[PDB]
Amino acid sequence: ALNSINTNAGAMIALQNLNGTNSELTTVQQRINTGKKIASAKDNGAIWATAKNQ
Amino acid sequence: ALNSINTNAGAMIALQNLNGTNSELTTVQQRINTGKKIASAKDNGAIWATAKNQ
Repeated sequence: ALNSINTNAGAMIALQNLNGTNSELTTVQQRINTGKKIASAKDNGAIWATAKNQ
Repeated sequence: ALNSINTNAGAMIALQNLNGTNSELTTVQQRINTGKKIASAKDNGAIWATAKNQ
């Protein structure tokens, strides 16, 4: 309503973008800790299985 | 990956060439200790057998 005192979409959208950035930071920190792109089976299943077998 | 922290091919290839040189040194030192090219039956079987019989 642009004057509503019960809600505001700006805060929700700002929250969503902040959480997106936090998830990206999680991924990069994982990449740094392990030293490789595909560490677990969640990153990429096909390539992970291939590397294990190889 | 040229920045991988888990592996590097340069070290492996350097190792392989170093081991090749070490094997060559083994052969030359054998040649010096015994005083002859074909000492054992591993050097050359045909010529070694010929020399024994002769």
